[PDB]
Amino acid sequence: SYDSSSIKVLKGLDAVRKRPGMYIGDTDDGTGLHHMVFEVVDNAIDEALAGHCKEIIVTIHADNSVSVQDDGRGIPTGIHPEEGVSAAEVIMTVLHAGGKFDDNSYKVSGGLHGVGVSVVNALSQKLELVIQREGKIHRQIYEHGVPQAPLAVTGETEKTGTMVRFWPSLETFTNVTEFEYEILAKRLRELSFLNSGVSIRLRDKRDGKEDHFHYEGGIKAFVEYLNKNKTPIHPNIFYFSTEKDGIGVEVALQWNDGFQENIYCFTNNIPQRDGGTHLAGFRAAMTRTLNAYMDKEGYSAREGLIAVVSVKVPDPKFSSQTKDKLVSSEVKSAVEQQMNELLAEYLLENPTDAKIVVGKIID
Amino acid sequence: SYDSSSIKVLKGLDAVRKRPGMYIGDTDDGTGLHHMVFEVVDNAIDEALAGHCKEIIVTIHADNSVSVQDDGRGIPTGIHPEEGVSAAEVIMTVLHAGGKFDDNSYKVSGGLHGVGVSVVNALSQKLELVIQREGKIHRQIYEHGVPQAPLAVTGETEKTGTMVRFWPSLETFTNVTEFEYEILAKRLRELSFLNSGVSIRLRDKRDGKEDHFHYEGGIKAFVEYLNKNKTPIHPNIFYFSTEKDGIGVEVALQWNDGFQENIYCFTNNIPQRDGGTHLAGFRAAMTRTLNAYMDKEGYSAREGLIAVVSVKVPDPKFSSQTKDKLVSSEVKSAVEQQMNELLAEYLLENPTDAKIVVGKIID
Ligand SMILES: Nc1ncnc2c1ncn2[C@@H]1O[C@H](COP(=O)(O)OP(=O)(O)O)[C@@H](O)[C@H]1O
Ligand SMILES: Nc1ncnc2c1ncn2[C@@H]1O[C@H](COP(=O)(O)OP(=O)(O)O)[C@@H](O)[C@H]1O
Ligand SMILES: [Mg+2]
Ligand SMILES: [Mg+2]
Repeated sequence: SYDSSSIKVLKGLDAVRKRPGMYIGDTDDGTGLHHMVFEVVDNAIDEALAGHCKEIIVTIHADNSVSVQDDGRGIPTGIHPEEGVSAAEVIMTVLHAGGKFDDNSYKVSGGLHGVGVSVVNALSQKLELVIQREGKIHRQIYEHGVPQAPLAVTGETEKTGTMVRFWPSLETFTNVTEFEYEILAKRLRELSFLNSGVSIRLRDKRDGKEDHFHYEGGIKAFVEYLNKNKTPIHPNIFYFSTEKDGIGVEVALQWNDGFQENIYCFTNNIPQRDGGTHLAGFRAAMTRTLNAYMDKEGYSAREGLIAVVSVKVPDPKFSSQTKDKLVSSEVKSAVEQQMNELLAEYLLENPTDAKIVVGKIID
Repeated sequence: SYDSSSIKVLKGLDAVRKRPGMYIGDTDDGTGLHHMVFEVVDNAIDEALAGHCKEIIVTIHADNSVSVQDDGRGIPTGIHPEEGVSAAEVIMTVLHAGGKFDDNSYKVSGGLHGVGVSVVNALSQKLELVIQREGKIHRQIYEHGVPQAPLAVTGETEKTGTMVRFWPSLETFTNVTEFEYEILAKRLRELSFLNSGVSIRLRDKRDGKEDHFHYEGGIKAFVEYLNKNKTPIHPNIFYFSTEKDGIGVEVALQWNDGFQENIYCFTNNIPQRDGGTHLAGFRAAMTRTLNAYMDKEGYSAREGLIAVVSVKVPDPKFSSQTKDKLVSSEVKSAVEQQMNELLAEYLLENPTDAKIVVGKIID
């Protein structure tokens, strides 16, 4: 009775719906449901990273669908030579298909695996796709990942970008099934801080609530925001942004009078809740530099610390599919070297701050 | 320049080799490399869970390959009706293909996703497959996941089982590339404890070292082993195993005189480093039951605790592909109800133990 007929192949998107834990996570507590939005948003953010998108609009509709509109290049619409259908349709229906498997379309991107928006499509009762590029509006509708018709041109336009609207499948998501404004806002705010000069809008058509995230100060402003209900002890937030040997390293940090340590790490705008090689470089540099300073100034650590570490890595390697831990070993040295040089300079250039912080560490 | 030609589809196993982090984890520190062995071993363990395999032999060969031989049913060898090649070959070359997508072949299994041994095959320079079933020996060789020929019958046998030998690809694994006896032993020992009456052998053909794991006492013996260099404070290890409403719950625990808490949780023999709903049920029951006991005996928690919680769940749901956290909400109540009933009984039946442990908690 255990023979060839016992072996079942899950074709295309059927695997996502069978095993949503592997692709979207927890389908009952709300984190999976909101991750559906964040997969779409992070694809727009990647167009921003590539220097093509300047505005992202996220709308929660009154029917519990969510749309994300960007003004990037537009998902490619042409027939895919190998697959024989539009490239858009390939993207929406095929796992491990995308433009981030080399560095020709995006120098750096949060997307890595070629699955994210295809997972969204798989787990949506319906998904509407509208793409503007090459002077044309292209439209397609999917139901449970199945396209109604081939992607079709329906009008002319002088704009470029991609709009995805999706209605989450209640055959997949249970319990927490309505989108929460504040979960979406928290991440969208973080992304405005991490991406200066992208305008991000959030609109709730249920109650008319709206936000426009377009913070001026970048990850320096992020740190200020993170400290705003705490009591910063010194006024000059440490900040730098560099790019060397293909790796971007942007750091800000400020101490408050508390005793907790909050270090927020990101790789291509994707958070690492479990740290990794960027966090290891940051911690090594902090220690070495504060010690060197104390020694050279003639005295005899991360309590109260708020810090943001955002790296830009062409081909990052993580411990898993979740991207929770960065394992790219060359990033350790990239963070560490930049932050030993620049934090040293900061302590020299801001002696009142330096004295206050060192003060605290002693205690 | 960002158009249909920019979109690349990774077919079959090419995706695993492109993005090994999503499938095998860290390819540089050794944890991925050893996970290759553990994917194969856990498939043999699943045959044991189904009541068909009684011996598993793991061999590290002198050429740095590893083989795993079991005496289970044998990977199915028949032509797969839909795919048109042997079911074995489907298993080895197709992601999301397997016999664990329903409960007909395995009532419970660590395997869930239909990928594990196909990932192994993808990331091996060579893989040799020998299957015995239906009175025949069937053989096939793969190179970087590509079969040399169709699976072929080469002899007769009266035995059943599956042997996989693989040589890991050094185009994938870097740095830690030689198998470590003790990493493999630690997990194989754990699995002997979790699976009484399976014989597990480990042999190193490099130095002649061998072990035979066949512990008598199950997860009670596991706890004894975990406490052996500590100082247990009471002699009777608490133990039960039940099955109710399709969920198996097996718990053992003993206190030592230290202050650390070590609770090891498993679902279908797969460890959850980040806990979940089984751990939550265990903790709730422990609290409630110890408090009820203290109250009824007229007094006025998990320090020093060593415990093993092993659940058997027909269709488990995890937070991710890594299976690090169990999110199946019905398991909380299954653990919790069994352990409130039985731990209460244990405290009544073992009053010297009960007095010693309660003693410690007070302090
Ligand atoms: N908003 C967008 N604008 C332009 N291209 C997009 C957008 N969303 C997705 N794409 C394209 O679709 C491809 C596949 O997306 P997805 O399946 O989410 O996986 P990944 O982002 O990991 O490649 C991307 O790599 C990119 O080429
Ligand atoms: N040692 C074995 N004996 C019998 N069947 C096996 C064995 N190893 C694998 N199989 C079969 O191959 C299928 C696919 O295995 P795999 O790709 O590791 O994924 P999964 O275990 O998640 O299904 C299993 O579901 C099972 O049907
Ligand atoms: Mg993506
Ligand atoms: Mg498996």
